[PDB]
Amino acid sequence: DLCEQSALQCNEQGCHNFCSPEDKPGCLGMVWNPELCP
Repeated sequence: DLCEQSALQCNEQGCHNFCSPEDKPGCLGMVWNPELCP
């Protein structure tokens, strides 16, 4: 959903805005990894 989408499409904003505080690190912390989204 919007949360997953923020991981998949590399959206820091969404990773804070759409994802919950639990998924937040899971999403953003993952997205911020240049191995996935440089």
